[PDB]
Amino acid sequence: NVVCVTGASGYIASWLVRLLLHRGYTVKATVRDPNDPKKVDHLVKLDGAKERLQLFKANLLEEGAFDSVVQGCHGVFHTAVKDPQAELIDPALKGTLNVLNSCAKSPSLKRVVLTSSIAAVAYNGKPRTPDVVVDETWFTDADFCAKSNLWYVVSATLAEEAAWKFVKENNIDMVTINPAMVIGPLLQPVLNTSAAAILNLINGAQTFPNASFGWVNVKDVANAHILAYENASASGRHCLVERVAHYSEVVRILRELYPSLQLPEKCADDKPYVPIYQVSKEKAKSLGLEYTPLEVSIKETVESLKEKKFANL
Repeated sequence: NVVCVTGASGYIASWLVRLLLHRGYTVKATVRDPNDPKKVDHLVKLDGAKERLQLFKANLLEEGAFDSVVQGCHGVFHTAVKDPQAELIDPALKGTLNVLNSCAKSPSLKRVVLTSSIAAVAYNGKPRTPDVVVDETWFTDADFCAKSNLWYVVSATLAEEAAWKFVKENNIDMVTINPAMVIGPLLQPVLNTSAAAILNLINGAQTFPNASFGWVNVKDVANAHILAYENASASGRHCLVERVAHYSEVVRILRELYPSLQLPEKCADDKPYVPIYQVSKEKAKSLGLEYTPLEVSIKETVESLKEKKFANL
């Protein structure tokens, strides 16, 4: 009943902590500084945290920093620029392996749930159009993406590759959750890139980007982590994308939800819209997960943005 959640202050991690606590788990959560109230208050306030949330100090870039915290845990949820190598790739790989090394020496460990990204699966060079169905058999081609300076994609891909290689050689049971853009309600007055993209659309923007991304609800993502951990038969990677939508469609939905809200009518450019495509939901559904529709996620995001004082409509 004891599990560890790294980088507990994160958006996805905070929701995972909330849901784990509600299920009765004892959660050992790590943050860079547990003595900083402004960054742990949203966690301590969660229902059940007072009795079952145990905070520990740990930094991903510090070797062996997670050795003791993972001990005694049956499950470990690892959810935690100029030069892309030293400032992005290197730290991402080091952190992942640092945590995994600690897991390799924990006798009580049963399974590791690693938070990855759709970035590690969709970019292999194949076109992504309306009738194409991307699934877990797709693996991003790092070298290919590097030629386009898609360093965040490269980093996420190399990180997951390294993770799988390590757990196979160290006999560790690991599953990964691979979400796209994550939106939904906020637990604290801080925004992730995804929520920020939505905010930009509703606070006076003259245009919307010519871009199509996969979108998913943070609650669905957190639940997927829990289900992938509890279900013994779960394995491999899990695409967490409710649907892919162009910003024009996101804006259309916003107009439907808020008929009097001023919204951008012009696309950033005059080129054809980046096409949308499909992403398999099969694996996540096989665990019993139900997907929250895009219109609901957008609604929850906007309402939270207002509640947290980011938007005044």
